[PDB]
Amino acid sequence: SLPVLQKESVFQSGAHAYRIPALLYLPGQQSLLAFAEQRAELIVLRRGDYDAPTHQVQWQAQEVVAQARLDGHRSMNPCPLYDAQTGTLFLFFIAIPANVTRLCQVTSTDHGRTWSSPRDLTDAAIGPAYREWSTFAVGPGHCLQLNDRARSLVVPAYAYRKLHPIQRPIPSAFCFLSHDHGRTWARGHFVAQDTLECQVAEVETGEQRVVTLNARSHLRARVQAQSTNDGLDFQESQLVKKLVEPPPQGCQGSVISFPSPRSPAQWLLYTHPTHSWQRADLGAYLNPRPPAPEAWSEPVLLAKGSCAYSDLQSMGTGPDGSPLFGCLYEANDYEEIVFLMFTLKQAFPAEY
Repeated sequence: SLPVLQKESVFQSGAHAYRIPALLYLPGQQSLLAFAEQRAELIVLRRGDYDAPTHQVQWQAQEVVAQARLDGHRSMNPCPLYDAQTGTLFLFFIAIPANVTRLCQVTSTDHGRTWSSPRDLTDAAIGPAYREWSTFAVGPGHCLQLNDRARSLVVPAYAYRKLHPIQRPIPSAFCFLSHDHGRTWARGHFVAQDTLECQVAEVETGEQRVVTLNARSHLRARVQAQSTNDGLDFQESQLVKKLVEPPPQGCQGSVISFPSPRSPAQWLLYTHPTHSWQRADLGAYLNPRPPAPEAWSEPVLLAKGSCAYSDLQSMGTGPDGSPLFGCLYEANDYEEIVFLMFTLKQAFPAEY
């Protein structure tokens, strides 16, 4: 139980009503948006400002994101993004009543206080391949904006491909990519088969920036792949043995990049349960030479006991002078979603 700045349940339900956390940091407002699914199935939200004087996030009352829904459909997998160029916030999500799943989004121009009517992106982003899948999803958790000239948007996703061998559809992860703030979308190529819920980050490796995709698998280790073309194509996928996956279902995990506390420009921080076969003991891992699989550190326990899905966000600089982080995760047999705020110095003291 390392020392942390804050730890509190932001969603609680004895009936396991809240699941699938998503966290988003707004750099100008210095606030967080915590999203979650509430079981029709809808997306809820709690906003909170980082109160510097007390170095605590003051969470406001829970609100339903009414706009994030299609009539007669269930809304799931909140996947938020802050567009630094326009300041607009994007909340991508899936809507479900043959493929009948829909890719949607609502936007906000007032820091997420009010949202636009839902926009169905299905046709524009998936194309003909749509009928080749049984279903699909995005995220869950925050998506990515690259530091390229266009400030491209990359949305992590996965689809159950009906390869039709009269057998169960198999999931494969991939990315949706837009260079024009969501006006147009391209669907990237799948990574290895049997990859589910993934997250993407951008880092400097060698003398170029690459997109790293870290996916859940049904194996005993995470699956990772990197792309040199913004996620359209990924090099051979590989197992990251240093990052355990509890068989046979695995578990979703979160990864983000952040400025190195020192050769490489960015480091990666990743959270996921650390137990060999159970969804327990949430740990934080560091990669100082991203995204090299062999460079991952041993994890540090953020929370002992039952823990599942999680989502991370960098939050600028913490009180002690090191990088500040926020983490939203499912805990206590899915009875709640907890918010943890800590710094790199607190979590990895050996670094300081």
